[PDB]
Amino acid sequence: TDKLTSLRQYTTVVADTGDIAAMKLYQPQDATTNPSLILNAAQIPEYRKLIDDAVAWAKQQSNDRAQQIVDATDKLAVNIGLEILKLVPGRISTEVDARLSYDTEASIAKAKRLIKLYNDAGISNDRILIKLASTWQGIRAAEQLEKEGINCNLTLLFSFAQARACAEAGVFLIAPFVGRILDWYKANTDKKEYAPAEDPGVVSVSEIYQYYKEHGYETVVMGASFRNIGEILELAGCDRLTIAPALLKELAESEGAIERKLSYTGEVKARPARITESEFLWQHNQDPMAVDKLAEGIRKFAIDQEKLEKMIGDLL
Amino acid sequence: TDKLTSLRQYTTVVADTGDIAAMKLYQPQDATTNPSLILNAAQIPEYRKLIDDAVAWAKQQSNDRAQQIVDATDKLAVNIGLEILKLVPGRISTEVDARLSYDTEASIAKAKRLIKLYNDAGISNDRILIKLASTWQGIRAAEQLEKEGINCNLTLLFSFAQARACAEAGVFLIAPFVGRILDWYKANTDKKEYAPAEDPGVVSVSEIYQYYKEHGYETVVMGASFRNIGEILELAGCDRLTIAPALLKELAESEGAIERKLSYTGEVKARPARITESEFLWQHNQDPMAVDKLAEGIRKFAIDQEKLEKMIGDLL
Repeated sequence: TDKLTSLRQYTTVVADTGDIAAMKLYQPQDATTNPSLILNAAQIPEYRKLIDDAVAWAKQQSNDRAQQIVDATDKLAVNIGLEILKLVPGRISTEVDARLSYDTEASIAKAKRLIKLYNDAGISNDRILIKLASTWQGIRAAEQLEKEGINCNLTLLFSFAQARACAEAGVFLIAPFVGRILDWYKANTDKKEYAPAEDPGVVSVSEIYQYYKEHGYETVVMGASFRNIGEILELAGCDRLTIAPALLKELAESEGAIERKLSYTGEVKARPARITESEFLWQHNQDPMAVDKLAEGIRKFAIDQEKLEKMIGDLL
Repeated sequence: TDKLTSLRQYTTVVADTGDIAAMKLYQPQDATTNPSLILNAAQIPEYRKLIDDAVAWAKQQSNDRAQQIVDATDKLAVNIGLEILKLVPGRISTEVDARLSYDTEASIAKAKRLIKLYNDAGISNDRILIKLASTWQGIRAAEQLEKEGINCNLTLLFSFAQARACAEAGVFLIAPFVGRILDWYKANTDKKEYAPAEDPGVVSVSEIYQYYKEHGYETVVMGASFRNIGEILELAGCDRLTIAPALLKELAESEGAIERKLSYTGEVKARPARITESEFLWQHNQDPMAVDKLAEGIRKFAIDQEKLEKMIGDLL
């Protein structure tokens, strides 16, 4: 059989894209999107209808251009999620404005607003995951949202400190990046080539997976951002893995069953005391890679958010 | 006349070292130290007496090895400051344990402890500046300390967001780095050579100076960390400049008066509303250089702190 089919025995497959064409081809359980993918998806000709519906809907909600651009931008993200939900049995991950990453209150409000839009379309909370950056503020926002029945996807996770704080906050799911960690080491280290087993991103996720299962945490671990299938195969057994269409294609075209790599067969151990903000900040900043990548990821998603608003703006 | 003498007409000269030999040679008004300089100073043979006195004093304060190492390490930093105060009419800057940079409460306690040691030696607060890293937590700590009569030196300042938050907290002085900003651009940009006027560090300090004088802020602006005399001359007119002995030597050996570069001749403008933590975090992290350098500077000072404790440990 093919690799994709083989991987499904050990890991739940998730598609990382806003393009419905991939949902039909690989039939993933869930789908994830982010600001960059939403911007690209808005370029797809067949999605024109979704944009027009968003704009039209926005103009019917208020007569304030400022509010219309925000309403139109949020509605478009939701409209794309709605199309995807028609093709997947699981959940859709929609990300909140990255410009609010360091504002707990604003992030909670934005998250509830997105949930509201999905509910207005008849979609219940169990089919959605609100995506927030894993800053201390985002984690505190997520802890509150989960208590109110809103499940979260904590993304842009790079340091172990972030992984621990997320588990202690009881978030529904974390999406530690693998590929971006590799990118940092390739650009800031002499070693430009890594064997799958020594790939820094793979090592990071493996260690997080162990820590989570070892302590009985229920938070779903979902590896994200891949540079090659080698990273994916090395993480076979991870709860879930969200993969770009290009890599999904490679997996489905390669023959040969694979073996489970990530497993925890021991007994659950007692959980330590909760990490405080000071300890979190100290530990996170001890990681040069994590420091650079978290801030960078937030900057890029913010820029793409702005580019989308610009685009929507020229349509009002 | 020489450059050093000429610079003194426009800028207060400060020596950046823990070596008293330089105080006698250049007769600076103030002196600044940091964890790395304290560690190096501890290697100076004539300073042996200072180390023994610290250890002896520590053992007389308690019989707990853990507390003795901390007491010995803080006392040594204070003893070195005491020797310097005998040679300078101004102030001495002593830095708090960098491991507490993200802990407001712990930083306030450590600062008061150092002040206590200076007071026990008969030195009043007006001869001291407690040095803290410019993280949001350090700034909040400084705001509190200033209200209690303890003047602070906010170091490791890289972003404009940090400069603004410091001014709004009413700190006694800020020490924006110049050389480390240059280092970052040399290592992360194709351009490896900069003319004094285009040196990123110089541009940064100049902009901060303008913003401060333009709004009537009383916080002293002291440029620190230099890579060449060109950076120093380009900042002539800055309130103060703390310079390493090697560069002080170069200035005193070069002939030719210099011209004032930094000046604000307009009228004071109204101050804006205070920046919040969320806005501070957003703006600081928009600066790739600031993100890297702040965390890095804290990591290095923490390591040197540990190396000093190790050294003191083998003497108990």
